[PDB]
Amino acid sequence: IAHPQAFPGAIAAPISYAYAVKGRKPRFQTAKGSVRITHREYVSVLSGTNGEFLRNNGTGPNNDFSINPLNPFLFPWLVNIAANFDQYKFNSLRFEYVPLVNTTTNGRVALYFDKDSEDPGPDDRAALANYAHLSEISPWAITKLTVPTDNVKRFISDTSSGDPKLINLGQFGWVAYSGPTAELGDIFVEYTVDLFEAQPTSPLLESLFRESASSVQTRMGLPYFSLEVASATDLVWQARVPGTYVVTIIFNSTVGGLTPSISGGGTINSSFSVSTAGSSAYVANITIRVNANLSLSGLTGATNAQLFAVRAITENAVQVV
Amino acid sequence: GSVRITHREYVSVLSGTNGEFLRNNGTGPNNDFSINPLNPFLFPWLVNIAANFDQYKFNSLRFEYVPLVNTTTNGRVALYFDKDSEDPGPDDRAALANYAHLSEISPWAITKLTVPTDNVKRFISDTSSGDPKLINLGQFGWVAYSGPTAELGDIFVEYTVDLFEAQPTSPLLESLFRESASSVQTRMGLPYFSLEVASATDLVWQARVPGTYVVTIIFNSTVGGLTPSISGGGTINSSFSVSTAGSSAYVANITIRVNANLSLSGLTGATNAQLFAVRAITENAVQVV
Amino acid sequence: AKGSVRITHREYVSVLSGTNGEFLRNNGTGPNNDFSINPLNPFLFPWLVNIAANFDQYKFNSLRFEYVPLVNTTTNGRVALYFDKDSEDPGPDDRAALANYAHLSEISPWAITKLTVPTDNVKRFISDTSSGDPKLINLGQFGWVAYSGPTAELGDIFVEYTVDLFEAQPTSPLLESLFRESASSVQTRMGLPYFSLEVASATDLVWQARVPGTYVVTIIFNSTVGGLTPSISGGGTINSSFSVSTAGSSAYVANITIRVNANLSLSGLTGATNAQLFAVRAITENAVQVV
Amino acid sequence: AKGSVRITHREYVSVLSGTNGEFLRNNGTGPNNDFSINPLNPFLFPWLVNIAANFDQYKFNSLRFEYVPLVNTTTNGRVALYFDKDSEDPGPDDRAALANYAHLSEISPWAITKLTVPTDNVKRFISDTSSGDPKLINLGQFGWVAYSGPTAELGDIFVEYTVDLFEAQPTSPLLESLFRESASSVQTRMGLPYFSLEVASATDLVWQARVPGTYVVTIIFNSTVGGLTPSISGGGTINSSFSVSTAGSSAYVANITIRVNANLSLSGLTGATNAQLFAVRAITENAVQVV
Amino acid sequence: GSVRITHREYVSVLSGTNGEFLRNNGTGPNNDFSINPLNPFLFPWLVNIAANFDQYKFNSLRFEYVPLVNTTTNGRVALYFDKDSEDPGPDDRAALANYAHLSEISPWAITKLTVPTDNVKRFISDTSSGDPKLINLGQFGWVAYSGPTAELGDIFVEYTVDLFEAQPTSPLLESLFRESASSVQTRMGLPYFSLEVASATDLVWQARVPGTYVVTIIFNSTVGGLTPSISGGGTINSSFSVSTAGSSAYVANITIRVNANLSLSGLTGATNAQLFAVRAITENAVQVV
Amino acid sequence: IAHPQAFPGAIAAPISYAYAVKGRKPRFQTAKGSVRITHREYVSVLSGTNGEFLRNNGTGPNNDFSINPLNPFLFPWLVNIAANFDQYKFNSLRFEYVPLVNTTTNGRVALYFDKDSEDPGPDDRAALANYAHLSEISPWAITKLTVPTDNVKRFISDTSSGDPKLINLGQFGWVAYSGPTAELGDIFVEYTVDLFEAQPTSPLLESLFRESASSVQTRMGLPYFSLEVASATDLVWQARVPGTYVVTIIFNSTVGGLTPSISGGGTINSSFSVSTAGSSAYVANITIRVNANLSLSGLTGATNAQLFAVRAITENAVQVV
Ligand SMILES: [Ca+2]
Ligand SMILES: [Ca+2]
Ligand SMILES: [Ca+2]
Ligand SMILES: [Ca+2]
Ligand SMILES: [Ca+2]
Ligand SMILES: [Ca+2]
Ligand SMILES: [Zn+2]
Repeated sequence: IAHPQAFPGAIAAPISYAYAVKGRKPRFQTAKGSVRITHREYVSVLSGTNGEFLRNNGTGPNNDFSINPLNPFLFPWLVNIAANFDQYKFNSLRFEYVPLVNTTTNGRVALYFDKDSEDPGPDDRAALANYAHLSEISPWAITKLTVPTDNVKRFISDTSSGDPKLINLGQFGWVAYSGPTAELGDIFVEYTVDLFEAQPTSPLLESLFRESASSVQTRMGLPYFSLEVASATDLVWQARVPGTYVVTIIFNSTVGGLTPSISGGGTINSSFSVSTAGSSAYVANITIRVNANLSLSGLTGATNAQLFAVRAITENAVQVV
Repeated sequence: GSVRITHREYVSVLSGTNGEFLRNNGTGPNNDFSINPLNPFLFPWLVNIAANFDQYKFNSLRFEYVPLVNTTTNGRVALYFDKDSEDPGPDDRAALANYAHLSEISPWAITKLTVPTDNVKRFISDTSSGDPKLINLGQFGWVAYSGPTAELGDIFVEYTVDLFEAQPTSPLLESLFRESASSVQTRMGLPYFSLEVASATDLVWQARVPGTYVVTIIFNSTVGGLTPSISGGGTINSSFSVSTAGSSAYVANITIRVNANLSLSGLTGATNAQLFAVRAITENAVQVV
Repeated sequence: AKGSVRITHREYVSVLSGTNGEFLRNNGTGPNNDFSINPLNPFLFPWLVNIAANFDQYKFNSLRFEYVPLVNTTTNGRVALYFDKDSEDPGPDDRAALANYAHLSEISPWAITKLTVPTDNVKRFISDTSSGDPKLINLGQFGWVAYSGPTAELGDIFVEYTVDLFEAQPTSPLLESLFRESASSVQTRMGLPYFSLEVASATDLVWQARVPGTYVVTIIFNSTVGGLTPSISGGGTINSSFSVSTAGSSAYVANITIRVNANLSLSGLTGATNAQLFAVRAITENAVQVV
Repeated sequence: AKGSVRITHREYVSVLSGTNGEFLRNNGTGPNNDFSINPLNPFLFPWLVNIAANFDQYKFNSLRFEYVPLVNTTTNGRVALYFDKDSEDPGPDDRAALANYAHLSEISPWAITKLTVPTDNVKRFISDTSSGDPKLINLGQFGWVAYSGPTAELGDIFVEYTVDLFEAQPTSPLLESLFRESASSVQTRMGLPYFSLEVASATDLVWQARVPGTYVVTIIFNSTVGGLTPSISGGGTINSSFSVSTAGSSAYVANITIRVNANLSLSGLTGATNAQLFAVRAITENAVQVV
Repeated sequence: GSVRITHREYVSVLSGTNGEFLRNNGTGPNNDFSINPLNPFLFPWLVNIAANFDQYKFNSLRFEYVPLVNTTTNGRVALYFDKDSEDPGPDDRAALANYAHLSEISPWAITKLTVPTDNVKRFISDTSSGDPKLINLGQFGWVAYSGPTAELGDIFVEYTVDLFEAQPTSPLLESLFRESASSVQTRMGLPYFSLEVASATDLVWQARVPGTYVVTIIFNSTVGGLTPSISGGGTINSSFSVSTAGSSAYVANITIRVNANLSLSGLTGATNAQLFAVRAITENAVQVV
Repeated sequence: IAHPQAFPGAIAAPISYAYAVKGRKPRFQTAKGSVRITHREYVSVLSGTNGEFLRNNGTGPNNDFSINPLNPFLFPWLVNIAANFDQYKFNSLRFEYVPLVNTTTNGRVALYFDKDSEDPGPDDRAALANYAHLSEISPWAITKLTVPTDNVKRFISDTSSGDPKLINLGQFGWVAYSGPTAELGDIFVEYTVDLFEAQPTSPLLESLFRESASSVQTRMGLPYFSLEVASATDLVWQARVPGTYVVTIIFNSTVGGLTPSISGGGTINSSFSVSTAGSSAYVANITIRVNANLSLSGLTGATNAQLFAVRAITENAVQVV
C-alpha cells in the first residue's frame, strides 16, 4: 500500500510481476451431437536471442503451428481424445503469455494469428505489425491473443492429408526482437472444442520416410520429428514435440555402422543397433526437447531412411544389444 | 474488418488463328485463368491490394469483350466460365455450347459474360499453390473459331470483391531462378514471366501478363556477350547490359502486350539464370549504359 | 459512394531511437518531408502504400499513432510524439518549442502513450509528398523527439487509421528509380522514396535507406574496373548478393534487409560517373542465387 | 435457383457377398477409393452418373443405403453397413473397429436393414474420386462387411437419395480409356473407372470389372501373333465376340455382361507390350455381329 | 449571384496513327487537357463567358465521340478522365483500363464518357498558372490504338456549370512574344497558338485550338521578305503582308482544324517576333494588299 | 495490484515513475478591461552535475529568471502576445517539475521563488532552505511550486527598462545538489495572466552593444544572448534562450579576420563575413542551446562590438558569401 513522493495519475513501475498459474481440470459435456471439451494446455516456452529477430524460437513458422487438434505441439493432452473423432470446431481459442522475466528485461514479444494455415513468416518487425490478430508487449508483462473462431466443421487430421487450408483453422506464431537472449515467458492455450462423429481410433505414431534418390520425403501420422539432413554421411532428425519416444530407424547404407548422438537438449536412455551390408536398424528410447537433433553420423553411402516414433515413458527401455 | 473494391481492369487481348478452334489464344486452359485475386493475369490491378489480405469473396463478376476488329470480319468469339477451376476445356464448338455460362458473338461486336458469384470466402493465393477447387471461384476462358487470324478484341474484367483479414504484404515482384544443371526452377512472387528455354546458347522468357516492367536478368556464362530481342508484341524502352566471363547482367524497362518472348541469345556456355520482374512505368527508365 | 473503398488498419511507422545527451528529432533524419501524412508515404504507411498507389484521393476518418516501449523500466528520459497541421513547417528544435505544439504527447520511454491527430473532412490527393504544394496534399506532419535518455532503440511507433480512398487510377510505380550524373549533378528520382543518395563520388557510392524493410536492389554504374566492396553502414543484412564488374559498366543486385535508417556502400570504386538505383520491396526468399 | 436440377431416385449399388470364415469388407475389393460418395462414382451411382456427368457441383439432401436379403432364413452370420465422413480413412479391419463407427447398421443376412447417412449443407464438386482431395469432393465413404456367415451372395444393396446438381457443363466422358506400357509401367486412365488392370505381362492380359453391368469392350494391343483366348474368371457372359489378331497388332471387341466383380482374361498372348481398354456401358442387343 | 450555363461544344478531332499507342493525338498528356472553364482547348465557347468570372463549379460533365470513320475501320478509341490534373497518362493498353472513368469502343461507333462532378468551387484560371491540383477538376484524355492512321472522329464536351463572382473581363485574345535573343517568351491571354520554331531563317506557330482567327504577326528582320504557308489542316482565307528591312508585319484571317502550323519561312536574319490572335469569322476578311 | 509479503501502512518504492504530459491549448477571454490568457509553457530542463551545488544549471540567477512576460526563457509562446500590450497582472502562477529519472537516482532538486526580481543566489544548501517559497524533493519525484500572485499591474517590459523591482513579479530559480550528473526533470510553468492596454507592437529583437574603451555594455530588447567576454582577441556571446536565430554582429578590430565557432550545443547553418580595416561584419543563421557560446576568435585589436539577434527558422539562410 502507499507509494513515496507521488501525485495521483503517476504510473509506478514494479521490479517484477508474479502471476500464479494453477492446474486446470478439463470439462466434458455433450451438445447432443458433439462432445465439448474445455481445457488449458502448454504450447511452448517463448525465447528470444540477442540481436536477432527470433521467430517461433529457432524453428520458423511451419506445419505444426497449425491449429487442428490433433496437433501434439499445440494440444499435447487433447490429441488422445481427438484421435477418436472425425471432425472438430473450435468455439473459443485464446493464447496466453505469462512473463518469466523481471521488468528490467526489455525487448518485445509478440503473438500473432493468421487464417492461412500455411502462411509464411513475418519477415521483419515491420511486416509483423501488419497482422490483423496481433499482440505486442514488453516481455515482462502479461497478454493474451484471442483467435477468431469461425463456424465450420473441418476434419481432425495430421498435417499430411491434403490441403492444410481445409483442415486447419489457422496458424499461431510468435516473435521476439530486440531484447536479451533468454526464456521470456510461458505460452498457454485455453480452448473449447466440439468434436464430432465418433470413429475407430486414429493412429498416433509417426512414419517419416525419405528417398534418395527420388529426393522426396513422405510423412504419415503426427509431426513429432522432422527430417533436416539427407546426406549419405549423416542423418539428422529434429524433435518438434518435447517428450520421451521409442524411435525405430531403418535405412540403406553400404556397410559401416552408425554414430548416434543427441545434439541440443536431450538424452538417450536405451540404444540398440544392428548395422551391416545394405541394411541397418537403430531402435532407441530417447527423451528430447524442442529443436534438439537426433543425428546418425559416421554413415557411409546411405540412401533411403525411415523413422517410426511413438510416445513412451523412459521405462519402456530397449533390453537387448 | 473487410474492404470492398469495385473496379474494371485489363485481362488480355483475344486472338484467333485461321482454320483453328483456338482456346485461350493457344495456351490451352492453363493455371493462368483461375479466378483468384492474387492472379495477376486476370487481376493486374487488384493484385496490389489482394497481396495485403488473406481471404476474398466476389459479389459481382463480369468479363467484357470489346472489338479491335472491323465489321467485315468473319468468325466467332466465345467467353465461358466453368465452376471447376481445373476444368479441361471444350474440344469442339459443340461442347463449347454446353457451358452454363457462355457468350457467343460475331467478333466485331461487344458482349459480356456474367459469372455467378457464390457466398463462400476462399483464400487469396497464388493459383499454383493450394487445391484449385478450394481456392478458386472457377476458371474463365475464351475460344475463337472460323477465321481469320488476327488480334480480335480486348477483354476486360469487371468485379466487386470483399477482402478479409489483413496480413503482411505478399511479394509484388517476381523472382524466377533456374539451374542448370539440375533442371529445377523456382518461382517466387507473381507469375509475370515464365522460363521457356534454358540452353547454354539461348535464354528466353515469355511474358504472360501485359504491361510495362522493369526486369533484372542475371546469369552465369563463360566469356558471355548477349543479344536482347523481343519476339512479338513487345518493346525495349531502356536497356542496360554488362557482360563478362563467369557472370553477366541485363537490366531493362520493357512493355509487353501479348505473350511476347524476350530473348537473350548471343550466349556462349551459360547455366544458372535468374529473373527479377516488377510492375513499373516508362519513366522508370534505365539510364546507365 | 461506390468508387470509394474504406480501409481500417494498424501498421509500422518506425523505431523511435535516442542518442545520449542529445535532442534527436526523428532519429536525426532531418528533412521534415518524408513525415508528411499522405499515404503514399511509405515511411508512415508501408502497408497502405500498395493500396493507395491505385487511387487518386484520400480522406482520413481517424488517425492515431502509438508508442510501445522496447526499453526497460529503469530507462531514463522522455519520448514525445507531435503533430502539426502545416506539413511544411520545420520541426521543433528545443524542448520549449516541442511543448507549444497543440497536439503533443510525452511519456517516459518505458511506458505506452499515443497521439490522436485530428482529421478533417476534405478529400486530398494521394501523391508524392514532393508532387506539389504540401498544404494541398498532406493532412499534416508527424514527428517524434527523444531527450535526456540513453542512446538506444527506445520503442516502436505504430499508426492506426481508417481511410477512405477515392477514384481508381492506373497504379503509381511501386518501385524506385534513382538516377545520378556525373557529368552534371542532376539526381532525378522516380517512384517511392525508399532509398536516398548521400554521395556519388568516383571512389564511393552511398545510399541511405529511408524505409525499414526487406528489399531487392539493383545498382548499376560506370567505373573503370574494381567495384566489389559492399557493406551495411547501419543495422542490416545483405542476405543475398550478386556482383559483376568490368570496364565502364558494372552492376550489383542484392536482397538486403535494411532497417531503422541504415546504409549501403560501394567502396572500392575507381573512376565512377553515372549510377542508378532500382529498389523494390520483397521478402527474403526472393534471394539472389546466381553468383 | 434455376441452374439447379433436383433428382430423387433409388438405384443399384452392389451385391453384398461373404466368404465362409472370413471378415470380407467390401467383397474383398480393398482400395477404399471407389466407395467414396461422389456421384460420378459409377459403383455407387450407376444411374445418376449419366446425369451428373453434365454438372459441376452436387449437394445431397437425403441419402440412404438399403440391404435386401437374397439369402434364406436359415442362413447364419451377419451383414453390416457403415459410413465414415472421412472418405479417405481406411476401412474397418476387425469387428471391433466396425462397431465404433458412429453410423453403423448390422443385421442377420436374411433380414432387411438400412443405413441413413447424414447429409450436410455444402456444395461439393462432381469429380473422379481421384481428381483431388477426397475430403473436399466426397460427402464420405460407404462400405459393408459380412462375417461369421456362409460363402455366398447374401443380398442386394440399394441406395436411395435426393440430390441437387448445379452448374451445367460439357459432358464428362461416359466411357473408359485405359492405356498401358510396356515399355514403361505407366498406366494412364481416362473416363469412368469401370474396369481396372490387374496385370499386363506379355503372356496374359487381365482386366477386373469394378462395376456390374452390360458393356461393349474394345481391347487393342501389340503382340507377335496368337491372341484368341477370351474368358470370364468370375460371374459373367461374353454375349457377343469379335477377334482379329496378326503381328504386333491385335484387337478384341465383345458385349460382356460382367457383374459383382468378375474378370476378363486374354490368355494365349505372346510377346505383348502396349495395350488399351475402351469400355462403354450398353444393353445386350448392342451385340457384335461380325466375326 | 451565380450564373448557370448548359452547352455542348467542340473539343478536338481524335486521330490515330498506325502501329502506335497514341494518346492525345501525339501531344501527350499536356497542360492543354486540364478541365477548367478558361481553357479554350476544351471550352472554346465557354471561355468567352468564363473570362467574366472568378470561380466555377461543374454540375454535369460528359465528353462525346462521334465517328468520322466508316464501319470497316479497325482499331480502338478510348476516352478517359483522371481526377489528378497532372496525371502522367497510361503507357500501355493495360494501364489504360485501370482508370475509373473510361470508355472504349470500335472507332466507327458513338460513345460517351461521364466524368464525376464534385461540389467544390475552384478558380477560373489559365491552366498554366496556379497549382493544377487546386484549380482544375481533372484532366481529360484519349488514346487510339490498333490502326489505322486517320482522323477517326470528333470529340464534343457537354456540361452544366455554375460560375461565381463577376470580375473585369480576362483578355480574350492572345499576345505571344519572343526574343531572340534571350530565349524567353511570354504569353498573354488564351493559349490559342504556341511558338514552335524561332530562327533567323524560319518562324512557325502551331495552332492548338481549332477554328477561324484573325492573326497579327510582327517581327524584326533585316531585309526580310517572307513566305506564309499552313502545314496541315489549315487555310489562309485573307492575307496581307508588308516586309522591309528592320521590321515586317503579317495580317491574316485563317482557319485551323487540327494542330496545324503556319510558317513564315522566307525570313533572313530575324529576331524578335510577336503574335496577336483573336477568335474571328471568315467575313472578318483582310482586304488591303 | 497486490504487493508481496507486506503489512498495510508499508510504503512501497517503485523503480520509476511515469507521468504523462499532453499538449495544452491556450485559453483567451476578455475580463471587460483585460485579455486573460491561460497556458502552459516549457521553462527549462533541470540538470545537476556531480559533487556540485548546481544553481540554475550553469548560468546562475540573473535577469531572465525574472517573471515578466515578455520573458522568452520563461514564456516562449506568450512573448509574442504580450508585446501587443502595456501591462500585465498574474492571476495564478505555478511551476511544475516532472521527473526525467528513475528512483535509484538520488540527490535533491529544489524549486524556489523570491519577490526581489534581482535577488542574488542562495549560496549553499543551508541558505536555500531559508526561502519562504521553496519545494525540496528527491529527483525521481514530482512536485510543483506555487508563486504568490499579488494584485498590482506592472509594465510589460524587457529587463533593460529601469528598476527590475518595478516591472517583474519576482524571480524563479532551482538548485540540484548531491546526486548524479544528469538531466533530472522537465520544468513547466502553468499561468493565467491578464494583459492590459493594447498598444502598437513592441519590438522583439535584441540589440546588445559594448565599448571599449568605456567598459559598459548596453542591451535593448529581449535577452536571447548575453556578452561574456570582452577582449581584443575574442568575442563570445552566450545563448540564454534556446532557438534558431539570425544574428548580425558588427565590430571594430584592426584588420585581420575572425574565427566563428559554437562552443557547447549548437550548429551554424549559414555564415557570411566581411572583415577588414577597422570594420568587420558577420551575419549568420545559428541554432543554439541554453548556455552554448557563439565565439568570434582570432580577433586582433578588437574594440566596440554590437549584436543584433532575431528569432528565425533555419531556412532563413544567408545566401551570399
Ligand atoms: Ca497470409
Ligand atoms: Ca468441368
Ligand atoms: Ca506551422
Ligand atoms: Ca477417419
Ligand atoms: Ca494520378
Ligand atoms: Ca531576497
Ligand atoms: Zn502499488
